[PDB]
Amino acid sequence: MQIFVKTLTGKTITLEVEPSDTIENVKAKIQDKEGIPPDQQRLIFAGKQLEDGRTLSDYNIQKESTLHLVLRLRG
Amino acid sequence: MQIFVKTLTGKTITLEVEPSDTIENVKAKIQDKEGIPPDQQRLIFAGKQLEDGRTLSDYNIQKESTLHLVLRLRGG
Ligand SMILES: [Cl-]
Ligand SMILES: [Co+2]
Ligand SMILES: [Co+2]
Ligand SMILES: [Mg+2]
Repeated sequence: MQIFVKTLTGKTITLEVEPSDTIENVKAKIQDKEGIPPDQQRLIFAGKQLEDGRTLSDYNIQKESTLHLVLRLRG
Repeated sequence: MQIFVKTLTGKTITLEVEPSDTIENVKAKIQDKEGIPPDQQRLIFAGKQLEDGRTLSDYNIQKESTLHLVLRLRGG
């Protein structure tokens, strides 16, 4: 299954995922393509913030869903 | 010879077919009626997926048999 992530540059990347992957698994896949560490990633879907221990299916994230990556700065 | 084709939402299409029609021939008749490419179609009769290359009679599909059309999610 493929999903898309609108990254910090505004470009779009594609991830190979499975329906039960956690948000932290997704974050790991994002750090591989983009070089943003997971602790600094905030993932947003249908306007909503996604939580680490929940799964894609928990949010009914299906194939070709786009997630939006935002920097989490905790200064 | 007539058969019924049922979709996921329970819509029913009727097809005019022949006993020796191939499964490819049936997919082509569904393409004509519904506009779905044959490559996106899976056809099931009595729980069994029908295979390209085989005929209606290979599966004992007779007048008034019902087939279920399952669509390949387009790409993924
Ligand atoms: Cl015919
Ligand atoms: Co007839
Ligand atoms: Co009768
Ligand atoms: Mg896949």
